[PDB]
Amino acid sequence: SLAPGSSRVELFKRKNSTVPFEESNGTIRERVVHSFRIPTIVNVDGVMVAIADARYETSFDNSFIETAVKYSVDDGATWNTQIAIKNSRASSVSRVMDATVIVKGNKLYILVGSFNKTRNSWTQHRDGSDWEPLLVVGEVTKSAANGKTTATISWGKPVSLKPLFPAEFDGILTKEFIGGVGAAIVASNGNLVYPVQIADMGGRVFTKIMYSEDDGNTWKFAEGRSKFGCSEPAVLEWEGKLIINNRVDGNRRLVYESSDMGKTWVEALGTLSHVWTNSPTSNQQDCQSSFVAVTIEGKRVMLFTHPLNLKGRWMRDRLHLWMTDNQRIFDVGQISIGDENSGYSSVLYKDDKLYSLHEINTNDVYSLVFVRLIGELQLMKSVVRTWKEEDNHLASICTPVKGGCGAAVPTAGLVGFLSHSANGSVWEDVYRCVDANVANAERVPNGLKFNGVGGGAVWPVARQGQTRRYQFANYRFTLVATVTIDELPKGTSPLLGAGLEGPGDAKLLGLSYDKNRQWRPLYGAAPASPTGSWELHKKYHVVLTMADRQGSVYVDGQPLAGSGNTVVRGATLPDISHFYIGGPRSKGAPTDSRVTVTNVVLYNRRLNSSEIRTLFLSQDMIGTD
Ligand SMILES: *[C@]1(C(=O)O)O[C@@H]([C@H](O)[C@H](O)CO)[C@H](NC(C)=O)[C@@H](O)[C@H]1F
Repeated sequence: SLAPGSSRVELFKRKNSTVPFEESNGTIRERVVHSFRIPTIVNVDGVMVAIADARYETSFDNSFIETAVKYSVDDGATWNTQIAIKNSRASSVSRVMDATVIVKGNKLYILVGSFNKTRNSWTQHRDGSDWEPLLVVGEVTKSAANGKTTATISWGKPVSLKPLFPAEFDGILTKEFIGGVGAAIVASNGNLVYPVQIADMGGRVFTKIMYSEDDGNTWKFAEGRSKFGCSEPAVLEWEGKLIINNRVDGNRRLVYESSDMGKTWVEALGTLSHVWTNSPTSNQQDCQSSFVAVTIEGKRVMLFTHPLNLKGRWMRDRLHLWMTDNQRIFDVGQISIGDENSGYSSVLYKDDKLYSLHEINTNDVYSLVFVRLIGELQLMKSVVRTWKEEDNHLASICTPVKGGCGAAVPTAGLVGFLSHSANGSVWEDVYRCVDANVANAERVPNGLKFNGVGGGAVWPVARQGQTRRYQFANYRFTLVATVTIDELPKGTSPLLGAGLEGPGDAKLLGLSYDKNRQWRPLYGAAPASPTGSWELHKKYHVVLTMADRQGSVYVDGQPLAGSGNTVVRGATLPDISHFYIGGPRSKGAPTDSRVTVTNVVLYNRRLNSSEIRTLFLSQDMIGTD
């Protein structure tokens, strides 16, 4: 739960917080609001701006709603309250909802869906006639009298973008669109970039980019899109690419990349796609997430929020915050309290302080809490320092060909590292994200010596459970280790590799050794024929690479026979259960591989010839012992 040091308040209080509702005649009355939903909090020029649905009468989507704002110039000491956007007043369920926000300069751009009288769900409408996509510009103005700083925000007249909306995309006939919800972006080229969600006539849902090159005068829909079934997209920019992180009801969350401003989308199979999901079993309603790029401790990272939803459906208990540098993925922790139902969420890093505005739900009455994430930021900084330190350390090792070293120890795409630190049953990731689980082992410099049944370590992949941070390995990986065989096996015994989920004891790619002192590389389901020669007690360098559905095993820098073969046949992504180190098993054959393994490194890409050599030549230099 919310860390020690951290605190929150109910900033938008259900059945309590009033908003200045304007009547038809133009008189203002403070009007109490049943539920506050769909939060975004942003910084505009030193001013915090918090945007929400004011669901006046009920929490239900197709009800009477207007866009509320609270803003502060003293970082949440005090707030002023507004309705930024009024609904049409056509009926008892007229609504403006699902605010998607862009900050450029002292301006906010708010995109909402406006509906007049439908009582059913937007994806289910018969046509788009009840609907309008509305753009509203706010301008923030500051000024100080008598020391004290004040601000005002003036909201312009909404503009419908309906006329900009094509009737068709690649033959698909369009119905409606809304923003993806939450904080969107100004790209590095100044483009206003909205991720949008689109419903076709059929009610299918897919996502796209809608962008403006001209501070919002005109708008273009880029050519690429998601698979059907993606909603409420969140976008950030990272190393010259848009990254679009999608809601997927009833399956795992799809993440795409585009480096041509949305024209071409490529699924992020090698980093973030299918890592996050809706529930432990992946078959539940999903939920909106915030997805924001920030710079912490001099390092650019992405921040991502989503409930675990252990309760299922819409309950959305146990809101977590993850932080990723697109290689490692760290769970900062649960930011909601206890088993409370949370929901939609927003996150903001401002003046070196970290905040969330998110939903809490009891009996489907919703407030929005404003959270000072004090302990979380402290942990985040520690983790970032660890990442920069070990990367700087590794990259600063002089490798054998001394200004006149070999190529640097590869660090780009280094996800994880198991070295000196270990206790009883845990082998610690140096990068502090995913540890290995250990049995029948004894500590040695930079690793472990296994003896007894199931002696070995399990570095979980699918076995991470819900959030699958090593999902990338199903698409590509390099696994590296330094090994000694300590005792001859009776026949054939395992050493290193990737196991597959499911019946049998199938492996994607692996290495075993046998009684005749030969190696037995395993390329998918192919027979694990012997090759080469080793001797007991001698240190070998082992590298496994898999990319483009092909695998290669290297010993002391050199590929073993069969290397380059196809390890996965078919278009279906492998499902790797774990990496095994030694012969771990909690069942089956009582494997007892007598090996010692140290310095196990995992990369989210197939390393090149020179990188492999460099690792082999630097074996002795990279340990944390
Ligand atoms: C979120 C929510 O799930 O709690 O759902 C949205 C949609 O119902 C959902 O994505 C189905 O298409 C709501 N909006 C609308 C316009 O229906 C969000 O406001 C929110 F309700």
